[PDB]
Amino acid sequence: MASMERFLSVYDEVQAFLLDQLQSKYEIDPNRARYLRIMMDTTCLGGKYFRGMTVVNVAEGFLAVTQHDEATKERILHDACVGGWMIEFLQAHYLVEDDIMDGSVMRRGKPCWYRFPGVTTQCAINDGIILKSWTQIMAWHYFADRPFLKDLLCLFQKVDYATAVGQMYDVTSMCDSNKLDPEVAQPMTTDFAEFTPAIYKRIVKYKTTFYTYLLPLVMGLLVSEAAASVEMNLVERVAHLIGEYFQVQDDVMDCFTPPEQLGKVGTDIEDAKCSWLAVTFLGKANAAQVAEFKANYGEKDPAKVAVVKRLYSKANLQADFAAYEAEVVREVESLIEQLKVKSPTFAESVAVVWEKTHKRK
Amino acid sequence: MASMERFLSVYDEVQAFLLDQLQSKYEIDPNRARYLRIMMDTTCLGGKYFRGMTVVNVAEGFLAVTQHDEATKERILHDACVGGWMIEFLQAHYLVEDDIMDGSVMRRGKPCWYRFPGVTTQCAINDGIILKSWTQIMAWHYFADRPFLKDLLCLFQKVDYATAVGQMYDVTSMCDSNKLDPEVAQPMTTDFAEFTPAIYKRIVKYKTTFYTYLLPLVMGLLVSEAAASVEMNLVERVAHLIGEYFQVQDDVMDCFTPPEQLGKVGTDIEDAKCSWLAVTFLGKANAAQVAEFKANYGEKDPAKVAVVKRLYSKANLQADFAAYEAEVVREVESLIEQLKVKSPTFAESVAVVWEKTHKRK
Ligand SMILES: NC(=S)Nc1ccccc1OC(F)(F)F
Ligand SMILES: NC(=S)Nc1ccccc1OC(F)(F)F
Ligand SMILES: NC(=S)Nc1ccccc1OC(F)(F)F
Ligand SMILES: NC(=S)Nc1ccccc1OC(F)(F)F
Ligand SMILES: NC(=S)Nc1ccccc1OC(F)(F)F
Ligand SMILES: NC(=S)Nc1ccccc1OC(F)(F)F
Ligand SMILES: NC(=S)Nc1ccccc1OC(F)(F)F
Ligand SMILES: NC(=S)Nc1ccccc1OC(F)(F)F
Ligand SMILES: [Zn+2]
Ligand SMILES: [Zn+2]
Ligand SMILES: [Zn+2]
Ligand SMILES: [Zn+2]
Repeated sequence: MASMERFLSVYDEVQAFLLDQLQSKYEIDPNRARYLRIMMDTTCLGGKYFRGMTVVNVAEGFLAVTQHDEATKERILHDACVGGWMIEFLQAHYLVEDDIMDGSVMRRGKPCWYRFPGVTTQCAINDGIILKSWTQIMAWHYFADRPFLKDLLCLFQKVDYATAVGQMYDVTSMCDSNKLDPEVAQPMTTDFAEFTPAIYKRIVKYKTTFYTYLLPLVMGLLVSEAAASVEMNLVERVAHLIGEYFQVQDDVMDCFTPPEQLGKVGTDIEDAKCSWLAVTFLGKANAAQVAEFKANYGEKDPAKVAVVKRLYSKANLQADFAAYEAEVVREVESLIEQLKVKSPTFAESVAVVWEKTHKRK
Repeated sequence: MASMERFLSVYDEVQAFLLDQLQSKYEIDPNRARYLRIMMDTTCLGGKYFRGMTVVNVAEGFLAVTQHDEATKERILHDACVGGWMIEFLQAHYLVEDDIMDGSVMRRGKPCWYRFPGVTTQCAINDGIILKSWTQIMAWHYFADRPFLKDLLCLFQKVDYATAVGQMYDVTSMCDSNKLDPEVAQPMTTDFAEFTPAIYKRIVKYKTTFYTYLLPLVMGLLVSEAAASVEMNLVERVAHLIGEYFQVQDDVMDCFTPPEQLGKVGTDIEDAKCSWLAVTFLGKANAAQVAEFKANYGEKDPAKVAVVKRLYSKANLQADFAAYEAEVVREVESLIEQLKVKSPTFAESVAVVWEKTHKRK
């Protein structure tokens, strides 16, 4: 059976399970079940399932080299699909809550869930809560007797917490750290002293890399009982390296990808985000370019936004980007080779994870 | 050592642990640590610690009848305090997110966290995420080697999910179920056909009883290794019975307790909540009183709010309340006696849980 159709079919199974349980144990009525079903589909479906399918792909790799009965192959593939959905639903939690926190308008070319007329923020906050709760319900039901339960839940819990800490890092990235104070309304930085490569790296590491790269790779190892085929420090290194690059691509697309292709009107500049473009620009600008950036960044005015985009284009950030890509392509290749000492298989899955990232469009 | 000072001291220990871990593993800087520390204190402290101290009290009860070395008594008490804080922090998650969802202004006589000038909704949503993440971090660190880990995490996970489903039940309680639809803005009910005792009971069961009563009692059993001293069906029955009464008291206080004592301006009537007062009033009203209730409920206008309060006072809901209290006092007494078959100890803890609830003021 092709991997994606297995994955998709497990979505239907897991949804049915979730909703039936709500009826049989949580007293739900049919109308609220339908609401939840619609919420699930709208928030979990329609992406490319990069994350959840990496779990399947890692598991498929091990299956090709490991002796098992047919029933055990099917069990492993089903557990990888369930695991993959846990990650998709965790992403869906974060996208719903982030869209509300950021006042986002669209995502993937449709309104953000909270903007739907019969949702509202009041419901959407809780719907996003539910989405993460469902990841646990899936795990306890499908993995109850599994040896990897404990490790998987502990891993998931750390990845979730890493992500939440990343979200803080991101939303506070245009404030001066020394002025953070619940009691005082926060001003935008005026010096941009914290727009550095190291501070950027921290935001991105936590905000995305753990759930987008570390968790899919490690969950595939866990459902395969293969965590001893890897050096885990290497897996975390490669995950953070690739996930950084992922984010750099997202930052460049926010500023330069047409909204129709983006699924989104990009507002990083108006929002004063600590983006790769801003940090790279500040790393090479002269005094007068810096001052022009400071007078124009983090403002809603479209003319000031256009001034910042013009400054980036004049600064030929394309060449800094090509140079960053080359260094990544090189470091990722190094790490793949180190991964081959213990598992050619696993290294190949990481290679596929890299090709897909590098060519994403 | 007195129970409350142990409990409070464990708060300091757990905070220190959390923040130190953020520094040592999650790359946090001192300013954001201070923000998190302030958030923790502001959102977790200053209530009466009813929930978390019930865990301690249940454990103390068992300690008085069970042979242990001194070190084991201390371990059990420390685990009960850690468990109790898990519940307090889970409550803190829900109060932060509920205050944002409901547009609340005050809680406990201070501004809701999201209203603090240097918080904002953007941060507060994520801060509430973090508060629930911390409950898991505590559990995995403090309970890693404990026999009750699995059971405790699974219990906590179900209680959290029950609560989230309760939140939905609550925020959708003034809508007609058949019209729920993400695509369509939701109108207030005009028939009030779903303001029944059974529908009320469902809201309250899920929204509060699981985390406020079931989880403290059962967590005290788990940290004590005493879950075989009880019939669990009885514990869940008593928990839901007492938790209902709790909520009825909260509903009456929202309408009739002075804001200075309430910590809050009560808005259940303007919000068209399915409150005990509304359901009880509708259960005894004549046709013309019903029509007057319908023309006045769920409106911001203070004169219409005053019309609804006048209607409740004319209807002598005090007498329906006294009659409800008597039936509860009777049912709770029945269940306490059933609990004594297996554990006088545990029954006494439930008695204390009841006295405290009944006399809360
Ligand atoms: N025994 C059950 S099935 N109790 C229960 C019932 C309905 C929903 C959730 C539940 O969780 C809890 F047991 F942890 F309390
Ligand atoms: N405690 C955990 S979860 N450590 C961990 C971290 C990062 C990757 C893998 C890890 O262990 C696993 F193999 F059990 F998942
Ligand atoms: N206009 C610029 S400075 N664009 C740019 C910057 C960094 C990476 C790629 C870029 O080219 C792209 F926008 F066409 F993709
Ligand atoms: N929607 C996208 S671009 N998702 C994605 C994320 C990270 C790597 C690759 C990705 O594309 C892929 F799914 F097509 F592979
Ligand atoms: N080995 C570790 S300590 N990894 C890690 C690092 C910093 C924060 C969270 C972490 O969680 C994860 F291991 F699951 F990936
Ligand atoms: N699966 C769970 S958690 N069942 C459960 C439900 C309600 C109360 C107690 C329960 O068992 C416990 F004793 F392990 F916690
Ligand atoms: N005015 C009313 S009908 N009050 C009321 C209703 C139900 C329970 C108690 C009540 O007395 C209290 F408000 F003073 F507490
Ligand atoms: N703040 C209050 S009234 N908490 C509470 C909740 C449920 C039962 C009793 C309570 O009072 C107590 F803490 F004082 F006991
Ligand atoms: Zn965001
Ligand atoms: Zn972006
Ligand atoms: Zn609410
Ligand atoms: Zn209330």
